[PDB]
Amino acid sequence: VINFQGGSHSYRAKYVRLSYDTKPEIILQLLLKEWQMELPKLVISVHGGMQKFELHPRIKQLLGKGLIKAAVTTGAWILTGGVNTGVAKHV
Amino acid sequence: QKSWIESTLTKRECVYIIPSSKDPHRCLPGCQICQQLVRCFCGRLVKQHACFTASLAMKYSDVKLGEHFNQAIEEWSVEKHTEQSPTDAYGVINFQGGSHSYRAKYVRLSYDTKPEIILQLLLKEWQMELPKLVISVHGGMQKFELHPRIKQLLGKGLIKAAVTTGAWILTGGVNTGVAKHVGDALKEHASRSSRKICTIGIAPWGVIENRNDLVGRDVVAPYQTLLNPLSKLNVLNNLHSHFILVDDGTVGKYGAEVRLRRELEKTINQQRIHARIGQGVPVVALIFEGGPNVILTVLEYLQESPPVPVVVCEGTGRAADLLAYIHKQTEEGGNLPDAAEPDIISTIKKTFNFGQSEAVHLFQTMMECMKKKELITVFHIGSEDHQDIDVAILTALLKGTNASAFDQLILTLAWDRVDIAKNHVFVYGQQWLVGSLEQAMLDALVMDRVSFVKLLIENGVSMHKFLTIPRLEELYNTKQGPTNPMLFHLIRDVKQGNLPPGYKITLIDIGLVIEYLMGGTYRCTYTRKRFRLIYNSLETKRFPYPLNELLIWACLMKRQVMARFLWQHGEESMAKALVACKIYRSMAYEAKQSDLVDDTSEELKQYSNDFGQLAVELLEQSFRQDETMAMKLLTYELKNWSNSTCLKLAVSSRLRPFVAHTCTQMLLSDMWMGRLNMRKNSWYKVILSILVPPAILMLEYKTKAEMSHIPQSQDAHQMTMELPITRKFYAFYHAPIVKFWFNTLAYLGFLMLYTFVVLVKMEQLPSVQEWIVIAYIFTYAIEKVREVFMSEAGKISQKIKVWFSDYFNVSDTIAIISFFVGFGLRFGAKWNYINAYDNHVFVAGRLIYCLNIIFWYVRLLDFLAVNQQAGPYVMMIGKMVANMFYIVVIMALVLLSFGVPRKAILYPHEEPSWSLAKDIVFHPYWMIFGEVYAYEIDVCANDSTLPTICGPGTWLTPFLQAVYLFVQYIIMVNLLIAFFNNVYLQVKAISNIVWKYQRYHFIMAYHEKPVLPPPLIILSHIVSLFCCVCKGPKLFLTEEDQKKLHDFEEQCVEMYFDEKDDKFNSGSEERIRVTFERVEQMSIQIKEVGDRVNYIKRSLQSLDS
Amino acid sequence: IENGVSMHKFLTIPRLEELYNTKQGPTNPMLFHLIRDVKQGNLPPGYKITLIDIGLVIEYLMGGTYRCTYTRKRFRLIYNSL
Amino acid sequence: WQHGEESMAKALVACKIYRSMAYEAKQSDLVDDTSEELKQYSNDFGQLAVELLEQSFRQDETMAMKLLTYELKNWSNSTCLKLAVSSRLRP
Ligand SMILES: CCCCCCCC/C=C/CCCCCCCC(=O)O[C@@H](COC(=O)CCCCCCCCCCCCCCC)COP(=O)([O-])OCC[N+](C)(C)C
Ligand SMILES: CCCCCCCC/C=C/CCCCCCCC(=O)O[C@@H](COC(=O)CCCCCCCCCCCCCCC)COP(=O)([O-])OCC[N+](C)(C)C
Ligand SMILES: CCCCCCCC/C=C/CCCCCCCC(=O)O[C@@H](COC(=O)CCCCCCCCCCCCCCC)COP(=O)([O-])OCC[N+](C)(C)C
Ligand SMILES: CCCCCCCC/C=C/CCCCCCCC(=O)O[C@@H](COC(=O)CCCCCCCCCCCCCCC)COP(=O)([O-])OCC[N+](C)(C)C
Ligand SMILES: CCCCCCCC/C=C\CCCCCCCC(=O)O[C@@H](COC(=O)CCCCCCCCCCCCCCC)COP(=O)([O-])OCC[N+](C)(C)C
Ligand SMILES: CCCCCCCC/C=C\CCCCCCCC(=O)O[C@@H](COC(=O)CCCCCCCCCCCCCCC)COP(=O)([O-])OCC[N+](C)(C)C
Ligand SMILES: CCCCCCCC/C=C\CCCCCCCC(=O)O[C@@H](COC(=O)CCCCCCCCCCCCCCC)COP(=O)([O-])OCC[N+](C)(C)C
Ligand SMILES: CCCCCCCC/C=C\CCCCCCCC(=O)O[C@@H](COC(=O)CCCCCCCCCCCCCCC)COP(=O)([O-])OCC[N+](C)(C)C
Ligand SMILES: CCCCCCCC/C=C\CCCCCCCC(=O)O[C@@H](COC(=O)CCCCCCCCCCCCCCC)COP(=O)([O-])OCC[N+](C)(C)C
Ligand SMILES: CCCCCCCC/C=C\CCCCCCCC(=O)O[C@@H](COC(=O)CCCCCCCCCCCCCCC)COP(=O)([O-])OCC[N+](C)(C)C
Ligand SMILES: C[C@@H]1CC[C@@]2(OC1)O[C@H]1C[C@H]3[C@@H]4CC=C5C[C@@H](OCCC(CO)CO)CC[C@]5(C)[C@H]4CC[C@]3(C)[C@H]1[C@@H]2C
Ligand SMILES: CC(C)CCC[C@@H](C)[C@H]1CC[C@H]2[C@@H]3CC=C4C[C@@H](O)CC[C@]4(C)[C@H]3CC[C@]12C
Repeated sequence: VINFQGGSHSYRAKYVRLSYDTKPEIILQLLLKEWQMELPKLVISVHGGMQKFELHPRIKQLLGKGLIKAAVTTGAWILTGGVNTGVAKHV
Repeated sequence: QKSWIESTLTKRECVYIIPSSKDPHRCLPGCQICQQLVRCFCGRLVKQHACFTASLAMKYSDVKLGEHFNQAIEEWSVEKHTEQSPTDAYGVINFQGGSHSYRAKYVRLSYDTKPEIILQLLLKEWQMELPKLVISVHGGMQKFELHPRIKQLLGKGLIKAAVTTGAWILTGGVNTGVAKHVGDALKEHASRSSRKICTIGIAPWGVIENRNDLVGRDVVAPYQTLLNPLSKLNVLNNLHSHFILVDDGTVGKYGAEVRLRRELEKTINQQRIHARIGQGVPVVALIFEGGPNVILTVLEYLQESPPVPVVVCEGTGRAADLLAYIHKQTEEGGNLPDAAEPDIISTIKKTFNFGQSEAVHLFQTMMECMKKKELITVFHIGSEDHQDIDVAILTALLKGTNASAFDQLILTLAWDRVDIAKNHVFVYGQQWLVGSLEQAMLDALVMDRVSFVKLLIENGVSMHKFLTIPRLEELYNTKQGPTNPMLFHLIRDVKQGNLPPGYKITLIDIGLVIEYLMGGTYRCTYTRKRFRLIYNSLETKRFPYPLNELLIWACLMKRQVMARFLWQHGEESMAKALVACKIYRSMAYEAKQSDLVDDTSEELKQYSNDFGQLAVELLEQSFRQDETMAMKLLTYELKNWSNSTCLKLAVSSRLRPFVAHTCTQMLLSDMWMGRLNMRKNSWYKVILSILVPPAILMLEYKTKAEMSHIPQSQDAHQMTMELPITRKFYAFYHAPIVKFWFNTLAYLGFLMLYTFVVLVKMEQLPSVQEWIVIAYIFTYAIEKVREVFMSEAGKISQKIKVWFSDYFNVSDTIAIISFFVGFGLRFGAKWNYINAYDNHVFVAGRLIYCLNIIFWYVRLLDFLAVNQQAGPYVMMIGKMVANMFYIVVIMALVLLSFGVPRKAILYPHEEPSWSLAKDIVFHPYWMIFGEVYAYEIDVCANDSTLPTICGPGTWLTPFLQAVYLFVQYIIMVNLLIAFFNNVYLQVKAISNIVWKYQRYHFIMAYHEKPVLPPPLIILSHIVSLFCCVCKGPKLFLTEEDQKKLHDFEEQCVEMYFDEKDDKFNSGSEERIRVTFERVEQMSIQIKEVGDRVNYIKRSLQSLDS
Repeated sequence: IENGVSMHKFLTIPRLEELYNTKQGPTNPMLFHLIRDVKQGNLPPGYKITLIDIGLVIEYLMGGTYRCTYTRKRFRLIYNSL
Repeated sequence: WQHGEESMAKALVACKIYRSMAYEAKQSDLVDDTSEELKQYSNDFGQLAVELLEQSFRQDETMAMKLLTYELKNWSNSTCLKLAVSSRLRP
């Protein structure tokens, strides 16, 4: 479990470090039973470019409210890239 | 001289007199009109001098016989020919305005004054604080009035950047143009920045009206605001708070203070902005609607060590607007497009007719300026261009020095301007050094800058890597912020009293204070062996939980806002809130128990009662989420807080709202049960099973999983691993509910016997009852001794002072001591054998028994106070006896006001006797309870039972008693009814809480007690001494249940802060006020879109062309 | 005042006498019943109120040992001089 | 009253002037009693003094007590407390 140094939030996670050869069954199992996650009603896989400096103020507000609203209401897994640059940075 | 000024500062008097133009104005006789006219090259005429070198010289001619050889006319320089002399004008002017007598501090100095001297006057004499900024405004004079919006913005922004950065707005002083607009700006935003902005106008002693009035050493000198109907002269302006009235010559000559202003624009630059900050005090220049010589002055700034930058205010005027367009239309740092001189010089021409001779000479003063665009700033009014000049001014000193962001940040830190750091210093692309934000954090923590500690964490500063031993030592050893001066009085009281002069505080000395303020068995991380070793030797010097070491720091240094910040950060929130409540509560007690000018205890107890409420509000949050885990949150060992417990910390601070909270009261209810389910059992069956032992094996116990939230003993937890028969008895007899009813039946059986012994004849030797009775009280006393030893804090005196504070435990000692006096006299006494009670040792022994028993009935109220309904009435009785005291003292005085006249009138022939102290108090007291003594009233009546008391004056007594009872019964008894009715609800509310609070000490005392009541307890005592020379409750979690609990703690703190804002934001007071503020902003915009469309409908007939 | 009128230069004796001796605004009709009760009861028809007569009223309404600026010796002299 | 100095002093004088003006209005024959008007006027300045005392006391306690006992020197060498006791201004 990593831990982030931010204002009053020790934000946690669950890193795994697996080989890319892992059977795809094994992955979903880890996600569901070990990490004790509920199967989502939706998966929003975000694909974009990296180091994309900052979006315009309004367009960041809208993609910041809408992705959250369709993920909080449909219990969704937003699959991402992770790197703090571009997509994962804006997510 | 009684003024630092007079010894130091001076004036200038034009000792030497010279001709004017040499033309006597008209009017043929020339010798005397030469006296009438001739303005000295000083500028005042010969007679206006009055100088002593020139006072007894006009008789002959004056100074300088004859023509004086035209060469030597060109020789008056004030230096040789004008004398420095003691000041004559320093004081406090006063302005005549609406309800504001606006004051100032004029000085009147010579322009030769050393620049050191000036800054000294400003700081020590005028008692001004060194500024964090200097906004030197340079503009043109008599600039009529700015447009309404542009005056609003330069009137809010200059005030906002001066009230927030504690700045000195250096000005000109003359009420025309710059100082005129500065002053009006002050008046439009005064009384919020009144005693925060210090505006020093540096004016000459030349162009100055009521000049002769300002003269007067050390005066409250008057001054006007009626602008002299004819004059080109200038009046000082209303709102300038200080004045530097330079003098070289006379009227006119408005160019001798310019150099002195420059000095003060320099001497402030060499001072350090703060004791911790190495940067010098900044200096900025603000140009609005300037002049011809402004652009000259602008040039000087951007060519000095260092370049004082410039913030120009376009859209106001001529020079600004000129300077606006030119540097705007410039190359990135240089020349222009295909020669722009045609428009520029034409543009320069219309403002100021120069005309290619020197309209080019401007282009040079106008080139090096725009070539230094990086140091020049411009506020484009009407284009939201950095959100009034406060951003722009302050920004100007951060962008224009090619400076490190370390220095740019620290300046914001001395300014307390987080927005300018978060929007212009922590902007994308910024690249910081290894530990530069750390040094900013260390400065923010010491300077008590919570809003930067937030920011520096939010960006990237980890308090785990940051916080070390030698650093966290510094943070205690600072004087550069809000300090607790009592932390030295505490560190003194623990280190034997001796504090050497240096005495750099050590963390070990802080650990000793935290042990003393937290009391009991508390052992801090700093006093341990594992820390005293690493410490004296000097990751290991980094603390594992840094935000728990700083929460204590912020509290010991009395920094609540930092404490109420660092508390949200980290884990163990409810624990830290109850520690802090305890630290401030003990800090408060030791403040009241000490001599000091500022009591600082109503401040600390409020600080304590602020964290105490945070703990209760998190308990109510955890309880509303899950009840079983919330009770676990009260009893888990903390392991960073001396193996203590959140409940134990609340009981340590008498934080009754937490112990009286339904969660604790429900855990307390479950520890009372033990392994027994008293939801599917009844008290009949518990009593029955005490008297019928095999009925223990027919009642319902509780599973191990209904006992997980309950703190247990080890042996009790070792019998949750298996229920067998012998286990089922160990579960019954060790329950606190059973130990209670097993003691009540022995105690009720005890009184039944001791009532019997006291009502029945007491023979020579004690009866079997009285032996059973002595045995109880003897062993009952052994138990109380054992309660005191096995209690708490190892200091024998503390255990003593705690146990003697409860009401009934004082009664128990009198009751126990009195009984064995009476037994000693009863049993130790020679029986007479004729008739008992001829031996007075024996009588005295019995009468102590007959009185000692009153202690033992009243002790039943301690057993009856176990009920939820009864117990608050029992505590209530005593709170009312204390509150009715003074009514009853009045009732005792009305009593003696009656009994003494009565006994005196009815018994006149009495010698002194102790019966006179009974008879003045006896009958008048029994009158309060309805005994009127009807046939003793009017002792001369025929129905009288005191017919021999009839005599002179006895007819007075029935009148006296009529008044007496009216006062006692009709006024005083009913006043006491009225007392009780109107105090009932609030004593009943207190007594319910004190009842719920003392239910901890009671229930937790019945975990430690032996199993056998005080007759048979001696077995349990002996067995506990055998296993003492031959061999409390804790909450056991497995490591996964500790995980699930720390999650539950975190999750409930989040819901607390989330739901607190969701309620604040969703309130009508908050929805009216943000609606209020939006309708303002809209209305502004609607009368601007309404303006633009008015600039569109004009563009229907123009496009029509 | 906000513009420039200084009440120090404005307010003088013969002027501040006028301000008591006006009927061109809201008046206290009892100020004559008070100035009567201190000046023995006799008010001639004109009777232009004097500040010394006002000082006597302020002493009577404030009670005790109160001595106003108008009843002092230093004012009864400058006053009757002007 | 807002103009000038010695505010709390002048508020307690005025309370005393109106209170005595009110008593001499009730102790006299007249069509308009003009005493409920004057006593209200008195009790209006009396409240100004209390509200300035509460303002001085919340700022500094030691100097606020000094504000009760300094000789006034424009008010017959009197004292702001003595003027309040003179008007039975109990608050
Ligand atoms: C929280 C817990 C707190 C605990 C608090 C406990 C505090 C306990 C406090 C105790 C105080 C005790 C005071 C007793 C007073 C005795 C005086 C007396 O009776 O004198 C008489 C008997 O004189 C004798 O010598 C009698 C000897 C035989 C009887 C034994 C006495 C037992 C004492 C009990 C031991 C108690 C055991 C205590 C166990 C705890 C003298 O009178 P006389 O004989 O008629 O005349 C003699 C005159 N002549 C000589 C001229 C003939
Ligand atoms: C266990 C025995 C219980 C028996 C009752 C014994 C009394 C129980 C009393 C409880 C609380 C009240 C205060 C304690 C009393 C002690 C003296 C005292 O305080 O004097 C006070 C002055 O009082 C005087 O100067 C007058 C005393 C005259 C005595 C007359 C006695 C006869 C009548 C009456 C006798 C009949 C009994 C009346 C019962 C209703 C000073 O008090 P204070 O400084 O203003 O402090 C008040 C509280 N405070 C600290 C929060 C501010
Ligand atoms: C917090 C509570 C604490 C208490 C506070 C109040 C203090 C209370 C203090 C009261 C003073 C009493 C002093 C007694 C005087 C000496 C008595 C004596 O010598 O013998 C008498 C004692 O025997 C008795 O029977 C009388 C005992 C007094 C009973 C008191 C009841 C009234 C309570 C009053 C309450 C209101 C108090 C009002 C305020 C002052 C017997 O009779 P005698 O004739 O006197 O002497 C023998 C002669 N003979 C055999 C011929 C008969
Ligand atoms: C509502 C009903 C009332 C009607 C209204 C009219 C009033 C009627 C009254 C009238 C007064 C006149 C009566 C005196 C009779 C003759 C003398 C005589 O016998 O004296 C007797 C007593 O009495 C006295 O010694 C004097 C009593 C005076 C007080 C009476 C009350 C005053 C009014 C109200 C005061 C309230 C407060 C005032 C403020 C409001 C003597 O007799 P003895 O006492 O039995 O003793 C004799 C034996 N020995 C010789 C051994 C001692
Ligand atoms: C330390 C903890 C103690 C706990 C209790 C354990 C110990 C208790 C056990 C035993 C102790 C008793 C020993 C008795 C010895 C004989 C006495 C004797 O000679 O005669 C007496 C008999 O006895 C009684 O009448 C009882 C006396 C005590 C009163 C009530 C006890 C109830 C409490 C305890 C038990 C219930 C508990 C209730 C709980 C809710 C009286 O005889 P009589 O017939 O009246 O005399 C005729 C009168 N005549 C001469 C005028 C004609
Ligand atoms: C200054 C005096 C000494 C100090 C006392 C200080 C108090 C110390 C405390 C306690 C005293 C110890 C217990 C009682 C002692 C009895 C003694 C006695 O004479 O008994 C007599 C009867 O009476 C009994 O036998 C009573 C037995 C019941 C006692 C109650 C406890 C039992 C519970 C168990 C649990 C633990 C119980 C114990 C917990 C402590 C028998 O004696 P005797 O000689 O045959 O006859 C009497 C005399 N005669 C010959 C003249 C007729
Ligand atoms: C640590 C706590 C304090 C303890 C204090 C100390 C306690 C112990 C105190 C005193 C010790 C006992 C003294 C012995 C008696 C001497 C006289 C004598 O022998 O007999 C005489 C007794 O004459 C009397 O007057 C007896 C009165 C005794 C009661 C007084 C004590 C009250 C204690 C207060 C309560 C405290 C309760 C506790 C409060 C917390 C007469 O009897 P005789 O001789 O057999 O025959 C007749 C002869 N003659 C007629 C010629 C005279
Ligand atoms: C051999 C012997 C055979 C058996 C003997 C039998 C002996 C019988 C013994 C006792 C009688 C009482 C029985 C009722 C109990 C009810 C249940 C209970 O616990 O209630 C409460 C009583 O809690 C106490 O602690 C009560 C103590 C009683 C002693 C005081 C006597 C008063 C004497 C003065 C009067 C003078 C007259 C006295 C007579 C002259 C506590 O409950 P609670 O805290 O509310 O918890 C429940 C909360 N809930 C409802 C939310 C779930
Ligand atoms: C013989 C048999 C008689 C009947 C038996 C009766 C047995 C008794 C029955 C019931 C007792 C009630 C239980 C008390 C509960 C605890 C209260 C406590 O701790 O203290 C309370 C006070 O102190 C008291 O209240 C003292 C005890 C009061 C007893 C009343 C005696 C009055 C008689 C005397 C007059 C007699 C006149 C005649 C004189 C001769 C708590 O007070 P507080 O407010 O929390 O804090 C105090 C501080 N403060 C002052 C700042 C507020
Ligand atoms: C309430 C307003 C005022 C109204 C009051 C009305 C005034 C009342 C009217 C009249 C005055 C009182 C006397 C009248 C009765 C005389 C008859 C007489 O002889 O009586 C007795 C004596 O009594 C005296 O000698 C008493 C003398 C004056 C007492 C003091 C004034 C009482 C008034 C207090 C006012 C309190 C005011 C409180 C103020 C709030 C009986 O004497 P004797 O036994 O017959 O003589 C023989 C004796 N020998 C045998 C031993 C020799
Ligand atoms: C403020 C309150 C005013 C009222 C009051 O409290 C204080 O003032 C107290 C003074 C007390 C008297 C002092 C002196 C004695 C002498 C004594 O003489 C022994 C006689 C003999 C035996 O026969 C020796 O052998 C008898 C008692 C007596 C008269 C006192 C009585 C009570 C009095 C009046 C008290 C009363 C309650
Ligand atoms: C003047 C002396 C010598 C005579 C006796 C005084 C009376 C008033 C004494 C004798 C014994 C006393 C009682 C003894 C025990 C208790 C229990 C305690 O928790 C409250 C007070 C109380 C209830 C006492 C009240 C006063 C009392 C009744």
